[PDB]
Amino acid sequence: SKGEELFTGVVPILVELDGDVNGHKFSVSGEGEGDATYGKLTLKFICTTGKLPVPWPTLVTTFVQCFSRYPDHMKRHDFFKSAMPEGYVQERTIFFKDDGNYKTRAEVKFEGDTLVNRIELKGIDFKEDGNILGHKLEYNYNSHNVYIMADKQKNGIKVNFKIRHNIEDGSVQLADHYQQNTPIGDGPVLLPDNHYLSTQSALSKDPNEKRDHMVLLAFVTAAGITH
Amino acid sequence: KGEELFTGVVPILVELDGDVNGHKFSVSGEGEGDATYGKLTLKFICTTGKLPVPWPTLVTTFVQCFSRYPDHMKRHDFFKSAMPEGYVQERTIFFKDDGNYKTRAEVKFEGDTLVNRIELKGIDFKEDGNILGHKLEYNYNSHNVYIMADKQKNGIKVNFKIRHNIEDGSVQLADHYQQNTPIGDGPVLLPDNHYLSTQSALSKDPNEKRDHMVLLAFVTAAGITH
Amino acid sequence: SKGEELFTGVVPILVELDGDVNGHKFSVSGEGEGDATYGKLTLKFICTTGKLPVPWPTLVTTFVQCFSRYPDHMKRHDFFKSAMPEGYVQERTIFFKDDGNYKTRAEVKFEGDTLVNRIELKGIDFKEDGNILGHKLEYNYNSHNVYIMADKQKNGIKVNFKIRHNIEDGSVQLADHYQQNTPIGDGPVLLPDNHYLSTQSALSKDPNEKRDHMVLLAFVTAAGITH
Amino acid sequence: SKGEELFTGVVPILVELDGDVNGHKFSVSGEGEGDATYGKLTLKFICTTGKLPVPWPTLVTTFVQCFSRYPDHMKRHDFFKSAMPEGYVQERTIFFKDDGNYKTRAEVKFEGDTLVNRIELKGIDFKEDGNILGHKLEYNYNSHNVYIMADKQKNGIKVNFKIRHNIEDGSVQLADHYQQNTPIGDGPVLLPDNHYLSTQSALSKDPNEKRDHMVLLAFVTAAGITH
Amino acid sequence: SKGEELFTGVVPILVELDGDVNGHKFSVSGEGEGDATYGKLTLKFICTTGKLPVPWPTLVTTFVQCFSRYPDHMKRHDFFKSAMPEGYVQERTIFFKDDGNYKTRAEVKFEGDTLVNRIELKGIDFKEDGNILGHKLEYNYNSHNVYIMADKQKNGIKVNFKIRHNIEDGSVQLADHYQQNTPIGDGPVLLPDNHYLSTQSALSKDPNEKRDHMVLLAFVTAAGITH
Amino acid sequence: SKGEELFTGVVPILVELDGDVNGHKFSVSGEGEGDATYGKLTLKFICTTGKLPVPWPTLVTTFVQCFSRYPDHMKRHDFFKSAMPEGYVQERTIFFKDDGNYKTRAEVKFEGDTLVNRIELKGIDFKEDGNILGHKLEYNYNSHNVYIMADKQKNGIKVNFKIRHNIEDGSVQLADHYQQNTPIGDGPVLLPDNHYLSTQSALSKDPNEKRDHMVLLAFVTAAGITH
Amino acid sequence: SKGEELFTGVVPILVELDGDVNGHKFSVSGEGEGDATYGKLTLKFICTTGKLPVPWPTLVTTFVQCFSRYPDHMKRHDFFKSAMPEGYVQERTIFFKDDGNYKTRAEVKFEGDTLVNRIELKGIDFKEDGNILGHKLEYNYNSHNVYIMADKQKNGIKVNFKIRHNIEDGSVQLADHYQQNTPIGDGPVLLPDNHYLSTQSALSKDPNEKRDHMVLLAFVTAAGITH
Amino acid sequence: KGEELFTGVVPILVELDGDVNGHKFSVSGEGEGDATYGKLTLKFICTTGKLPVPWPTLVTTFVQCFSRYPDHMKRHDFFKSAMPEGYVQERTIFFKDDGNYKTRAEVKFEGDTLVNRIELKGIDFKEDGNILGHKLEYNYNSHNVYIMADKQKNGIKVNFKIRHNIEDGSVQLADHYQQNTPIGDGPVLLPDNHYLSTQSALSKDPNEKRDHMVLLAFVTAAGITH
Repeated sequence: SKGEELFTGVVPILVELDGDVNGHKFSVSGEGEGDATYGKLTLKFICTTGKLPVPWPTLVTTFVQCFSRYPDHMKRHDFFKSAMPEGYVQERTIFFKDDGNYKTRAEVKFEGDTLVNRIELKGIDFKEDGNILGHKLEYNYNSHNVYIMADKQKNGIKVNFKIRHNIEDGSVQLADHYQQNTPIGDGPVLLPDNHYLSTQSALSKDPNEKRDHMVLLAFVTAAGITH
Repeated sequence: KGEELFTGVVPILVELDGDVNGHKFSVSGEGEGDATYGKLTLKFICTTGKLPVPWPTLVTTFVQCFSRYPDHMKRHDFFKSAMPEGYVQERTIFFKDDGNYKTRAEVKFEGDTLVNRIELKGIDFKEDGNILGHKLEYNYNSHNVYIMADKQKNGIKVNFKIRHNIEDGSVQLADHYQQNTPIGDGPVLLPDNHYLSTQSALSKDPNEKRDHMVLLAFVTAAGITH
Repeated sequence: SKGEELFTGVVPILVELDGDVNGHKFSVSGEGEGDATYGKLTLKFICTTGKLPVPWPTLVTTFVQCFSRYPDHMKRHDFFKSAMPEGYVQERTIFFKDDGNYKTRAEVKFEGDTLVNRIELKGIDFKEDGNILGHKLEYNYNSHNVYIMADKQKNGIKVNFKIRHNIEDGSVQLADHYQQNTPIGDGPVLLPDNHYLSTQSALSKDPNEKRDHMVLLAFVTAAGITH
Repeated sequence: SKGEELFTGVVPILVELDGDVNGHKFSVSGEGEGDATYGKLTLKFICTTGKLPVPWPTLVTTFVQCFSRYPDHMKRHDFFKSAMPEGYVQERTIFFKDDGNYKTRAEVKFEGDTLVNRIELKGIDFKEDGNILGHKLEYNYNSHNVYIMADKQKNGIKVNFKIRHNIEDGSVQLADHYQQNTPIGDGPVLLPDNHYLSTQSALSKDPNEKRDHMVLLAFVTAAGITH
Repeated sequence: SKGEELFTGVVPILVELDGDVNGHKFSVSGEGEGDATYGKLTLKFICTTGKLPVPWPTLVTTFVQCFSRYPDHMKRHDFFKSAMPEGYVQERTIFFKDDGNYKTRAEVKFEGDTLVNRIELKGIDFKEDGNILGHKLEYNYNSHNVYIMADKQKNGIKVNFKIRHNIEDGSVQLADHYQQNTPIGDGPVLLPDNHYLSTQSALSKDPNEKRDHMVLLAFVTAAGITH
Repeated sequence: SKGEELFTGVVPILVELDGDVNGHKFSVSGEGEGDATYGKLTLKFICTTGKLPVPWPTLVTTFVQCFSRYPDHMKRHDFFKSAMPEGYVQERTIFFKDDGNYKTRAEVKFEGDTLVNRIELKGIDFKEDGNILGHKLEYNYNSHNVYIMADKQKNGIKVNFKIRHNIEDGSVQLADHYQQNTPIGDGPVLLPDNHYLSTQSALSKDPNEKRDHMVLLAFVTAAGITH
Repeated sequence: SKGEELFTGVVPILVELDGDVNGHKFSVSGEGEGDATYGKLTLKFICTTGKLPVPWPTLVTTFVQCFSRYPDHMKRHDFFKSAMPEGYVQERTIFFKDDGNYKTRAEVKFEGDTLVNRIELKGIDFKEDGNILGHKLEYNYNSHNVYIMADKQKNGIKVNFKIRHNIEDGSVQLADHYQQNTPIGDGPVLLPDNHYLSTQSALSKDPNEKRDHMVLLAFVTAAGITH
Repeated sequence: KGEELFTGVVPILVELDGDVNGHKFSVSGEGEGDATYGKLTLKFICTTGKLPVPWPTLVTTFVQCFSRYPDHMKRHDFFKSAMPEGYVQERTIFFKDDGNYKTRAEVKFEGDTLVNRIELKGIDFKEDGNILGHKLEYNYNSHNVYIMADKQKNGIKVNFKIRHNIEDGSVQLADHYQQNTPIGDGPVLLPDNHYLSTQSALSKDPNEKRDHMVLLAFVTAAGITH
C-alpha cells in the first residue's frame, strides 16, 4: 500500500493516555521509535500524575500494530499501514476475568513525521483488592497470538485475543481483548484474509528514572497465510 | 469424557437435504474417521440424480470432531467434548459475486455411528455463475479454520474463506460464517483461540455410475502452546 | 526453475523396487499420479513376488519429493523439481532403533511423460522376531516434518527425519532416516536454505485386490521460510 | 531435566571473548541476565581493547541457548539446560559467503550462581575491504530459525542456520553457521528430536557508554514438535 | 571385546576412495587382507581414473587401524575392533606444511565377511608445483608412532601424528594428521587409556600391473601401557 | 635453546600454592632443587595453614617439567626449557572420576637464580566423603607417561595424562589431566613433535617435621622420538 | 663407520644355503634387496633341490642384520655395517626345544655391489614326526627382540634370542638362538654397548611360482640406547 | 610363591666386607623396599672410617628382587621366585683402564628382613686413578640391566655397563658380569631375555657425621610382550 512506504525506516513514536479506573485518574506519556522492517518497537512510558493506580503490564496492549512485520508474501493483508497517514481508530473492551473491564478509544495516525497513539481509557467495576487494583501482577509478559479478521461493513478489522498476566502467587489473570479498527480517512485500505500476529514483549526499568515508568521492547510478526 | 469415543476408528453417516434456487436434491454419505490421525474417508452419492451444484461447494458442509488435537491442546477440543449428545452446526456460506448457502446440521452419535444430518438452502445464485454453471474445478485447496469461543452460547464461532479454483485460472471465494452449540446439557470445553489446518483430496470411484464424490480429509489443530 | 514447469498438472508415476532384507528377496511395483500444485500423491503398490516380508509402513518413505507443494514464496528452494527432467539420486540409510537397517539407492527421473522412481533396497541385521520381521507394526502412519539442508559440496541436499511407526502393543518403533540427494544431470539446480516438508500419509487397501498391496495417499507441503 | 530447575528465575550471565581476526587481536567482556521462562536475554558487551575490528552484528551468535524457552510439551528436547550445571562445549565454523570464516570454541557452564560463556574466536581469510573488515554491515538483525538435530553417536547435537546480515547498499551478507554442542559432564543429558529455535534480536546503544559496545536483547523460543 | 573375535584369522579388505584435490577428480580401489594377530596388512590399490594426481605416499594413511596388533595386556584399549562389526567413522584433516590440506571422511565396517573402508577425500589450497602436485615425494615411507587418546565426551577417540615424507632433494615434507573416530553402532565400545601404535609401511610395485597403482604391506603394533 | 643452558647444573626451586577446595582454603610452600641433567627433583612441601584438606598425592602433579631429562637426540623438543628464563603459564583441569575437579593456573619462571612455581588452585564439586575429601588415598604414587603435543596456534603445548591414585580399599581413583602451557615472553620457543615423559615419584616424610608436609623425589625422562 | 656409507641406498642381495638335516640334503637360493635407511628387506627364496625337508619359517633367521635401521643416535653401535665391505662370519646354534638343532656358518660380505650371504647348515637329532620334520609349523612369524652384546676378545659380538614358532594345534615351538659374529677383515670395527633389534617378518607366496619357495619382507630397527 | 613375600613394604639389611688394594673396610646398610613400585630406600654407613673408594662404585653391589615386574611379565621374575631361601649373586666389575672388583653375595630372608651379605675384593687399582684417587662425581646415571637365562645353572646371567661421570667431564666405565643362582632346592622362574631400567638418586643425611650414602632407587622390568 501507499501507507506501507511510510514505514520502511525508523519512525519516531509518541503515545498519550488519559485514564480513569474506578475513579482514579492518571495520565501517561510515552516516546520511542518503531522499525516495522524488523517488527520492532522501543518505547518508554512515564506516569506524569504520580504513581500508576493499575499495574503497568495491564496497559501494554493499550499503549501501534502498524509496526508489525508483514512478510513480503503477506503484504496485501496489512490493514494497519494501509490506513496511514490519515490513520485509524482502535477501540477495545478488555474484560479481566472475575474483575472489571477497560474500555479504550485510540487514534493512531501521523502528525508530521511522528506516529502518534492518543488514547482515552475508562476502567469500571474493579475489585479494590483484586489482582489489578491490589497490584498483584508480576512485572513480566508472555508471548501471544493476536487474531485478525476483516469487518467489511465497517471498512476495517475485528481483532480478538486473550492476554495471560502472571500473578505473584503462581496463577494467571486473563484479559480478554475485543478490538475493532476503522480507518479515519476515506481513501482505500487493504482488508485482510484471516491471519494472526505473533507478539513478544520485554518489560524493564530505566535505572536513572525516579518516576513511575515502564520501558518496553516488542517484536510483532504477522503469520498464517501462504496463498 | 467425549474424547474417549474417538480413540479408534468410528463409522460415519451423512445425510443432506438441499434446495438451491428451487432445485431439490439429496445426498447420502458414509465412511469412517480416525481422530488419532485427524483423518476422514467418506463417499457421497446424490440419490436424486445429478447434483445441481459442484461437489466441491459442499465439501465443508459434509465432522470437525475427527480433527487431531495434539496432546498439548486437548483442553481446546470443543467438538469432542459435546459427544455423544452432539452439537448443532450452523453456517452461512457467501459465494463472492453470487448466492449463498445456509445450513443447519446436527452432529451426534446414533448408536456407535457418528451421524451428520444437514438441511441446506441456497438462494440468489446466478444461472450462468460459477456454481449453477458448473465452472469449478474438481480439486481443493488447503485452508486454516479459525475458531473462537462464544461463551454466552456455550459454544464456538468459526470463520474461514474457501478458495475454489475456476476452470479459467481465477478463484471463487466462499466466506464461511459458522456457529456450533451443544445439543445436550453436559459440560463442554470452550477453547482459547486457535485454528485447524485442513487438507482435502477429492476423487471418483471408477465403478460408481451415480453422481458421487470420494473424499479423504486430514485436519490438525494448531496455534496454542500455553 | 525450468523443471518446475513439468509439474503444473497431473503427472503419471511409476515405482519399481528390488529388495533384499536379511536375504529375503522381494519386488514391488507401484503406479499412480502426482499433482504438485496441491502437494498430493496417489499410488498403489503391489508385491509381485508374493507376501511382502517386511511391513508395508516401513517402505512408505522409500516408495518422490518432487511432488511436494512449495508455496510461491518458497519456490527458489525446491531442489527436487529443479533437477528434472534429468532427475536425482536419492540415497538413504534408515536405522530402526534396537533393530536392523535399510540402505537404499533410488533414481528419480522422467522417462517420457512419466516420473519414475527406481529403487534398490538392502536390509541387514534385523531381529527374526523384532517389530519388522515379526510384523508387529500397525497399518497406519503419523504426520512428520522432513528437515532439508543444502549440501553445496555435493551440489545437492542433506535430509533428516525420524519416522514414528506405531506398534501393535501401544509402543513406537523409530526409524531414523539419513538421506542425500544429488542431481543426475550437469545443469544447474536450486540449492535451498534450511526448511522442512510437512507430510501426511494415508494407507488403505483396494477391496478388489487379492495380492499383498498398499494404497497410499500423501500430502506434502514445504514450510519454514519467509525471507 | 534436573538442569532445567537452574533456569526457573533470572540467572546472571558473564561472557568473555578472546578474538583474533586476520591477526587483529581483541577482547570483549559481556554481562547481563537471562529469564528462560520467557526465552529472554539482556546483555551488554564492551570491547575492552579499543575499537572492535569486525562489525558487532557478526558476533551476536557467538556471544547461551540454554536461555531458550521450551514450551511444556517440548521440555524433553532441551539439551542445553539438561547439560547444566557442568555445561557444554559449543564449537562453530561460520562461513561468510565470498569472504572469510570464524572458528569458535566456547564453554558455557555455571561458575557459582552465574552462567558463564567463555569463547575463543579465530577468523582468517577476510577481504580487507569486504563487508566484515570494511564495516559495511548495518547495525540491525533479522529473525532466524535455528535447526537442531541430535548427534547421538557423538553424545551431542548438531545445529545449522544461516544468518542474513543486512548491508548498507541494500544487499545481504550470508553467514552459514555449522555448530556442534557436547556435554562437559558425564551425567545423563537429553538428546532431542529434530526441532528449531525461533530467534529475534534487538541491538542498541547505551547512551552513557563512550567505549565501543553493543546492547543486545534476545527472544528465543523452541518450536516444531507436537508428538 | 566381542568385535575382537572377528579378527582372529585372515580378513578380506576392500577400499574405495573418491577424491578431489584442487578440482582434480580421481577414484582408487583397493583390495587385500589383514591378519590382526600379527598386526599385518597387505593391500593393492589401483587408480581407476588414470594417473593419480597426487603422490601415492600421501594417501597411505587414508587407505583400517582395526588390524593393529594389541598385545594381550593391552586388549582393553582396542577401540577399533570393539566398534565392529557395525564400524566407525574416521575423519581427518591432514595439513601439509607450507602447502594444502586433505579432509577425509571414511566408514570402516564389515559388509558381509569383508572389512570395507569407504572414503571421501577433498584437498584444497595446494601449490601447483609444491611437493604434492609437483610429484616431488620419494616412493618410500618412514616408521611412525600414532598417538591415541580417548574423547569420552564425544563417544570416541582422538588421534594425532605427523608423517614425515622424504623429498627427492633430501628434505622432508611434513603432514600433520588430526583424526577423530566415532562408533557407527550403539553397542558398548572400549574407550582406551592413552597409548600409541608403532607403524611400518613398505611400498612397492606389482610387475604385472600397467595401471597407476601401489602395493602396500604394513605392520602396526600397540604399545605404551603396562597398568 | 638458550634456556637449556640455565639447567646444566643444580638449580634451586621454590613452590607456592594458594588453594581453595569446596571452600576450604589452604596454602603450601615448597623448596628444594632440580638437576635436569639427571631428570631429578627433590622437594619438600609444607602446609602452612594447618592440616591439608585434600590428600598430598592429589597435589603432586600441581607442585616443573623444565627439570625433565631430554636425551641429546631429543633436545629440539624441550619446550619447557626453551621458554626460560621468562617462563611459561601452566593451566590444568584435573577431573577426578566420579568426583570433583581441580582447575589450576601456574607461572613457572626464574626469579633470580631460582626456578619458581606459583600456583592458584580451585577445586569444586567434591563429595564430602568421596576419596578426596574423605582422605581415602594411599600415600604412594605410580609411574606415568605424560603425552605432549604441539599447539602451534597458542605458541605452546597441549598435554594429557591420567593419574592412577591407589585407594585404601584396593581400588584406583583416576584423575584425568588436561594441560596447556604457553610462554610468558615473546622470544621464540621450541614447539615439539609428539612425545612423552616417563615419570617416577617417591613420597616420604621428614622424621624431624611436625607440620603436615610431603617430601617428594621425582625422576622424569623424555622419550618417543628417534627421528 | 666407513662401512655404513655402503648402505645409504638400495643394495641388491644374494643368499645361498647348502643344508643337511638328519641326512636330508637341500639347497636354497635367494635374491632381493635391502634398504637399511628404512630397516627393510625384500627377498625371495627357492628350494632348488625340490621340496624343502624342513618348514620354511625355521630357516628365516638363517637367510643380513647389516640391513637393520640404526637410528642416528645409535650409529656407533652398528657392528654389522662397520665390518663391510670385507664382511663378517655369522655362526649359530639353534636349539629347537624337545627336538634337534641346526648349526650354521655364514659369510656375509660384498661381492662387487651385491651383499651376499652364503650359509652352510647342518641339522641333527630331529625327531621324524616332531614339529620340524613332521611339518607342523604354521606359515607365519612373530615379532622378536634380538639381544646384542660385545665380545671384545673375538673382536665381534654375541647375540641371543628365542624364536616362537606357532604350531598348527595352537601351541608354540621354541628355537633358542646362540649366535656370534666376527669380522673377516683386519680393519677397525665398531664394538657396541648392549642393545637390541626389534624384528618383524611377513611370509608370503609368489602366486606364479610353481617351485617350493618363500617370499619374505622384514623390518628391523635397533633400540635400547640413549647415552 | 616367592612373589607373595613382596606385596608390601619389606625391611632390608645390607652388610659388606671389602678389601681394595689391601685397604680393608666394612659398610652396613638399612632401609626398605616396595616391589609394587620397584622402589628402594637405603642408607649406608662405612663403620671402619673413611671409605677408600667412591660411594658410587658400590651402588650396584649394595637386591633386584625389589624390581617392579609388570603383571604381563610376572613369569620372568627369577629374583622373587628364589625367595625366601634366596640366591647367590656373583660379579666381576671391570673398571676400564683400572682395577676390578669381585663380589659374592647371598640375598635371602632372615626372618621378615631381606638381607644382602657381600664379600668384595678389589685388585690392581691405580693409586692415582679415578677410583682410589676419588675423582668420581657424587651422582648416577640411568641404565638398562640385561638378563638372560642360564638354564644349566638354573639361574640367570646379567650384563651391563655403568657409566660413572668424572670430575673433569669424562666418563669412567664399569663393565658388570653377573650371575645369580638359587640357594635352595625349590623351583625358580627362568626368564626369557629382558632388561631392567634403573634410576638411582644419591644424597647425604645432613645430620650424619660418619662417611655414608643415602640411596633411592627405582627399577622396572621391560622388553617382553609375549
